[PDB]
Amino acid sequence: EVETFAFQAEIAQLMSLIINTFYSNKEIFLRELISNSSDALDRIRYESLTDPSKLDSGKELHINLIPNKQDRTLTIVDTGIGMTKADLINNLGTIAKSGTKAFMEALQAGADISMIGQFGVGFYSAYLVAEKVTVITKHNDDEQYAWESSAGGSFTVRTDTGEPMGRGTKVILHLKEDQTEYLEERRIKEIVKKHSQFIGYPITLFVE
Ligand SMILES: Nc1ncnc2c1nc(Sc1cc3c(cc1I)OCO3)n2C[C@@H]1CCCN(Cc2cccc(S(=O)(=O)F)c2)C1
Ligand SMILES: [K+]
Ligand code: NA
Repeated sequence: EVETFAFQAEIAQLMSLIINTFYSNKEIFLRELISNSSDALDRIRYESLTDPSKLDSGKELHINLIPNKQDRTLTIVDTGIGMTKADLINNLGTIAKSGTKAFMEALQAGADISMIGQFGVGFYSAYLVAEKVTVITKHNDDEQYAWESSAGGSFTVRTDTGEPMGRGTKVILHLKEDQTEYLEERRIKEIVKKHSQFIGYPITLFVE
């Protein structure tokens, strides 16, 4: 059973801006998603200090980058804290409205799209390179869900029947036809070295 939701108008506007603005420095999407993974790994690690059973769903704290040229997908996998259904349907859009407003204001004031992460909404930079984004996520307090959006003002949420993850988040980028450079080992290595060299978790770039 698939549920379809409308984005808040401000988030739909942000997604249209990211899709429509001419901006060549698209590679920053990967820094933003890796940063989000690192933050989610920090969260589960710190929570585990007070409740060690929170790692019963998996002790390993890592980030995997998985290109697939057959499917034309780049997947950013982490074993961080994950997201609840309530996050996916309500909490994320509610909290992000203020960051989105501040970001779009900053852009009019001359700021650059690369500053998007300072406003808490760097996830949406995925749409610089992806025509569709699928997020598979598992939080200790909830079931495994699949969120998906091709923009256009709506997203879907369903329970995920795929391979159980234990805990964490997979961001699956269905790349635009002209953005397949982000499936190349040499290109991903270059971007991780440039923007993500000090992330405090192992980043494994899978190869094909
Ligand atoms: N790998 C990851 N693992 C776990 N959780 C993650 C995450 N990746 C993201 S980002 C993501 C993923 C989405 C999505 C929207 C967004 I955004 O829809 C579909 O998938 N999250 C959510 C973040 C976590 C940090 C808090 N944050 C909300 C917030 C709190 C306080 C202030 C502000 S704010 O005032 O600064 F706007 C924002 C949402
Ligand atoms: K992939
Ligand atoms: Na900060």
